Amino acid sequence: STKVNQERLASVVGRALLDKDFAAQLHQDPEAAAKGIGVHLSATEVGAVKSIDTAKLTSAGSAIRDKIGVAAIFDTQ
Amino acid sequence: STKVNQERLASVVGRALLDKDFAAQLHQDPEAAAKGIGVHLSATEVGAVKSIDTAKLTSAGSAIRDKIGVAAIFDTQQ
Repeated sequence: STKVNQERLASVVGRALLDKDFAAQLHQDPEAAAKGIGVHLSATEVGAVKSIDTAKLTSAGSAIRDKIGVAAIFDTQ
Repeated sequence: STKVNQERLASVVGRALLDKDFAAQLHQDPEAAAKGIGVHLSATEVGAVKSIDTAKLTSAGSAIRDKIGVAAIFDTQQ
């Protein structure tokens, strides 16, 4: 689609919710951050991602970030 | 992976950030909400998803929800 590839956008903003360092990189430099994980944001998607307030995302994400991080380190197959 | 399939989890919580109604279905009934979009959450991922406060997620996502919603309706192919 031209403006919204909603599954690729979900991968990007979902990672931001799950990853404070990625969220911050994405807020500072969205097209480049998303390219680094293999996603192309349209100019529509870049402006939408910039409308995510980092403090508000941290407030929403801080609990799940902690819980998924502890699980990830020694995760098995 | 047993506990964390991080790309599938990102698809799920990313959709929640972008979709108030999905976020609410996921909070109420996480395993079934995720199955509905073809994701299997581990019990670890279910407890993790339950730790997303709906009001806090709405606060974080209200602006991007509005902006993506208006763009999506008449979106074209390239």
